[PDB]
Amino acid sequence: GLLNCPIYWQQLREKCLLFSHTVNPWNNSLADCSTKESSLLLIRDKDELIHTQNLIRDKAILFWIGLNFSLSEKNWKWINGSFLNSNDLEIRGDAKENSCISISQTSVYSEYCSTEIRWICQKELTPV
Amino acid sequence: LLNCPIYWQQLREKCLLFSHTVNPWNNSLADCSTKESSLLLIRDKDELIHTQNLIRDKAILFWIGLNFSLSEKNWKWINGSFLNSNDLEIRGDAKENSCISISQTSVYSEYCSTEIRWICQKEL
Ligand SMILES: *[C@@H]1O[C@H](CO)[C@@H](O)[C@H](O)[C@H]1NC(C)=O
Ligand SMILES: *[C@@H]1O[C@H](CO)[C@@H](O)[C@H](O)[C@H]1NC(C)=O
Ligand SMILES: *[C@@H]1O[C@H](CO)[C@@H](O)[C@H](O)[C@H]1NC(C)=O
Ligand SMILES: *[C@@H]1O[C@H](CO)[C@@H](O)[C@H](O)[C@H]1NC(C)=O
Repeated sequence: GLLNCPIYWQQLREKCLLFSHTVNPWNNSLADCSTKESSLLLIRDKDELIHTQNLIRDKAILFWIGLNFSLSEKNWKWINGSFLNSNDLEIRGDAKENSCISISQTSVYSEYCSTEIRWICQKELTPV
Repeated sequence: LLNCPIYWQQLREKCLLFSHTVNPWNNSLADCSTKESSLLLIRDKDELIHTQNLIRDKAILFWIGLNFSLSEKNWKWINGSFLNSNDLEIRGDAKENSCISISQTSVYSEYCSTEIRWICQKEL
């Protein structure tokens, strides 16, 4: 209505973001975003990573993003079907079966996909 | 001027997109999420019937937003709720690695790896 993003979402440049208040494994986080007619967070570059991190106050909290390990292809792939195409995220940890990517205020971590953490959904105001 | 994005079909209070390509169920969910949309949710027999009327080819199956949860041993929607109903009259087995699809006439359990078309929705 009034603002570009709906109630409870936060605008950050060309995206509306929803930071969850509950926890889920990665696959349930994806389901949640879909239910809310949104995507798990896709991070275009380092600059976007840093601006998103600058919204987070609590330095200890992890959030799933829309990237996980494809075992058959042995690399990180976004839910839009693309391979990770740069090192802008400086992922910390192992690239192995049943791993998924999370972010905190300061870092980006590989975590087992069964781990129960918060998640970030996006709606694009100006898609590519 | 109409209620839905270009290529989406209005049905009652939803906009639906019927894929033309195929995918296993997990990729289908990822596709809908990428399109800022949900895999199809069906509330009851009347919404099933009306959606099925949009499918004009008898062979073709379409994934919806319903699969078999292994931990819970029951059918669960992607919105978190259990099916907890027999309205859809599911044909086939309720077992690990099974997902739900729809045809023009029926509702089928299929292996989640099966590559078929899928239906995404946006609520009006
Ligand atoms: C998928 O998202 C990633 C991260 O934003 C981006 O690098 C990539 O180009 C996108 N792929 C497509 C097909 O849009
Ligand atoms: C990785 O994400 C893709 C969707 O892009 C999906 O095919 C699969 O469920 C995910 N794998 C795991 C182990 O979470
Ligand atoms: C999940 O969607 C299904 C099918 O439309 C419906 O039965 C159920 O009420 C939904 N759950 C919630 C909380 O809306
Ligand atoms: C079933 O869907 C749920 C999301 O609601 C997800 O936890 C899981 O990835 C799916 N399982 C299979 C085998 O596709």
